[PDB]
Amino acid sequence: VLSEGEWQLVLHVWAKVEADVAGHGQDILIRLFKSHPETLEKFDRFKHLKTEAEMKASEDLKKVGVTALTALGAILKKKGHHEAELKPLAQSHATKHKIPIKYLEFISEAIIHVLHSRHPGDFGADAQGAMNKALELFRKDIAAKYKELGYQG
Ligand code: HEM
Repeated sequence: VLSEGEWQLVLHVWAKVEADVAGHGQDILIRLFKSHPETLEKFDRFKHLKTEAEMKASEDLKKVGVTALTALGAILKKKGHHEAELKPLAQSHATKHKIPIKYLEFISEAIIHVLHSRHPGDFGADAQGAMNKALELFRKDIAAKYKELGYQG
């Protein structure tokens, strides 16, 4: 789907993320909740976290962010060959915790924002475009897996 060069840009910036997955995850979740406050309602264990510092101090929130970025990293490393990784992720999102595709767009925006804020020299326009294509592919294929399970996303 993406060119080999586009995948290399995605995986180059992802290696920078892996220097501090927890901190990237916290900043991504905080940015998501600030930009799109409806998304915080999907996390009932976080409703008492009122400030950014409270969110950064919550080991629970940090672990949730690492779980999500670890799954995304493994998917991105498959360079589009990711059916076996998306099926269980679609199930985790489409049953009891219905996560709309729009919310995956919102977190994709937060991912782009945080990667650029932390790694501008490794995440210029071509790298941003490549990451956007990779996340668009992720969301398109998740949406198809949602539908197979009976969830229209
Ligand atoms: C890059 C995007 C995302 C990835 C890769 C991701 C990944 C994951 C993974 C791996 C799990 C663990 C499932 C399990 O262990 O069975 C999970 C659970 C969950 N995700 Fe996501 N997630 C993403 C985005 C979101 C968003 C945007 C929301 C809500 C706005 C969300 C809400 C949840 C909830 C509610 C759960 C289960 C309960 C919990 O962890 O508190 N996820 N996600």
